[PDB]
Amino acid sequence: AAADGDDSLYPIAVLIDELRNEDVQLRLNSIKKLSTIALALGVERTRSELLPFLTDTIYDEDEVLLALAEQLGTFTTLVGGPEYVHCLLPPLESLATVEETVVRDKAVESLRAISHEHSPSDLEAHFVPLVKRLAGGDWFTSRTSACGLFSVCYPRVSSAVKAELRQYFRNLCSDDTPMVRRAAASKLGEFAKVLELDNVKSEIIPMFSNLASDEQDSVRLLAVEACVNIAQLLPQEDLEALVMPTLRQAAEDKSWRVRYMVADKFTELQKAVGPEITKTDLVPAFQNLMKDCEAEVRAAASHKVKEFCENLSADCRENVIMSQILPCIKELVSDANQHVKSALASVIMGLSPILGKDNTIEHLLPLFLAQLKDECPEVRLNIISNLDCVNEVIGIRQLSQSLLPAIVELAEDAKWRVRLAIIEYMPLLAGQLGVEFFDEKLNSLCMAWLVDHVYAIREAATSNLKKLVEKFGKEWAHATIIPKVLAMSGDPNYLHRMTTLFCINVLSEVCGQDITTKHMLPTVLRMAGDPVANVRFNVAKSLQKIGPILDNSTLQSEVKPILEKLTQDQDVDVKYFAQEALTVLSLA
Repeated sequence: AAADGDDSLYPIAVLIDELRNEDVQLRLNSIKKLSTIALALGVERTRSELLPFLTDTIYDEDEVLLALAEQLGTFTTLVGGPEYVHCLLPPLESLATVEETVVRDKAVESLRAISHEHSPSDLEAHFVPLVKRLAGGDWFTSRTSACGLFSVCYPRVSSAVKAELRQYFRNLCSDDTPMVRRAAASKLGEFAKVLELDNVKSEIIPMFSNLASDEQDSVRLLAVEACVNIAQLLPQEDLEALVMPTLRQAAEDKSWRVRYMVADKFTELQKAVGPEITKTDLVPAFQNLMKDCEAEVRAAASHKVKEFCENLSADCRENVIMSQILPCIKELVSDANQHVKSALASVIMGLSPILGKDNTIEHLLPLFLAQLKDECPEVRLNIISNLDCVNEVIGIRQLSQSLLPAIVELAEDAKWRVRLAIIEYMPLLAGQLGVEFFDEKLNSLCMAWLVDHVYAIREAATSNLKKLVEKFGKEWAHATIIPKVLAMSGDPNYLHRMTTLFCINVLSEVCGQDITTKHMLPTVLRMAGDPVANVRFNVAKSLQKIGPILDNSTLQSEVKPILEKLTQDQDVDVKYFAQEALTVLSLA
């Protein structure tokens, strides 16, 4: 490095320059190239001149520091390799004390990364001292950052040093500052994972317990997670004595936020504790949560209903469900809160395959219908979106026999907001239950909307009919829809006869020239004789709409004559639309 007199610290100068710029987004790119500087500079000078500089001089914005923190996590080689990794601790230590939590986290991430580059000897000589300094810092941000450095260095150090570490983590757990206690509780699980079991059962448990009885709600709530972690590390035999007491204390905590957490992690708690305990403690506890005084907790528990039942031992399963859970589920269907009912409706039918066909029909269908008829759009939408499970269990015929009547009723609601929602369910119904579901009744419903007085409804029905034909095919249309369409041309109810015309207007667009000409046109032409003037002018409008799909020779010999006689009608509107059709079809 002697051959650098004219260099000395040239690259530093280059670096210093760009960092003197005013354009942040550009100074950022500089830090990203930091390595180039390190290269141009030797590893000996990078250590001695670049680092100290990056450790105290830098002042910049938070976005830059972040980039710097990230950079230092990939500088081991660029500084001399494993032999000199600790040289990075100082600048990283500085970044883990900044005010912007996001920057502190990157530094911590980088510190965890290079720790693996330290020889067990360097951990004790350099890494631990750093952890001790941070844990004892005057500024709380330093102590919060320390919490995340314990798990990476504990494994490789001496037994004597491990004992020192356990003690330092204990002190953090009982720090005066809530923010620090919260950070410790959040790392308690991952720290326990690298401890030997003896120390978990003797030291972790009491730290766990103390945090779970903390005076700060925000601290106690974080203990539930630690509870799942600690239970996963212990054998079944130790749970009752080392964990259950605290878990029970959490389930009955005065703060609903703590209880919320228990419900939010009930399935993991279930798996972690095993079926025996699940039966004795969790089953009763679950009933309480479903009946909590706070709706937030009741909603959290509702979401877990199917998963909880699904994981009960096949030994007691159906028994406790029928006798213990079902009754509670019945009451939740009538809960006064919408979030509660929504959460339930998104999972409740997943129970069908667990209860079997007979029970589903017997006990679930009634609840199924109640929710499907709810005032809350979210509730009924969740029911509609999960028909698969029930369908596989009971037949499509049994399901339709139960579902169809309710759909009918909703399809003709007095509120257009509702009628519209039902039209929106059609694609979900077709996609889930298939062609076998669209029977006579269902199809009539889809057609009747075309005569609704609200534009949005007619427009939606139109799209739906076309999508349906596009999915099931024109042959399905020819065999299942047209027959009915034609039958209504007879009906004495004029709205029905009008439905024939509107349907034809839509089907002509997707059934093709052949079916339209052979099975739709004849009916339209015959209706030109209808006694109701209302029907007659729509016949003209309909001929104008489907005419372009027809053969020119058909237009001239069959459409034209009919349109011409309609121009000789006594009704003012009939004569008007007849002549317009003639003009628009160039039969003028």
